[PDB]
Amino acid sequence: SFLLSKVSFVIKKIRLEKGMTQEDLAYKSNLDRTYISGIERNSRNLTIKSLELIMKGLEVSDVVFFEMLIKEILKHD
Amino acid sequence: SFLLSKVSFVIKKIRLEKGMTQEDLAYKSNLDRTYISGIERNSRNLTIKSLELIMKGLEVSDVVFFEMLIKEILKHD
Repeated sequence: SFLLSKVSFVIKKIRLEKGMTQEDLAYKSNLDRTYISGIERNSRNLTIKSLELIMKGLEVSDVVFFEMLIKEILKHD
Repeated sequence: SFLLSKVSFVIKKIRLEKGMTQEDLAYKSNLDRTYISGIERNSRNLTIKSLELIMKGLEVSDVVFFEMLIKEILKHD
């Protein structure tokens, strides 16, 4: 769905804005690198707990993450 | 965390706003009643796909759901 694609898009977009590799985000989020690469391809099985770990590894607040997601849905769906 | 608890809270609040039982939401969302009850107690392991199923069963937009979650975090965290 658009939602599942854009959860993945927003993760990747923030990661790269911050100059972080997948390897860096894995370390900071406490999730292994293959998990990160998978959820950036398809977010279907990403859990709320893992998403919170990823937001902490990205050093973005949940509010800001969710607001970027909403903007992506409004402007592109 | 506050986020995991408020995901649970917002699901449940919208459910009651729509006048639905857990069994009603289970049938509409394609997730069984023990999964619904469980995620309303603790959203840790709720997935993005299951959250989309639940939003469809609640007949609420993803944008409305995430805006209600942002409002709860801003005002109460």
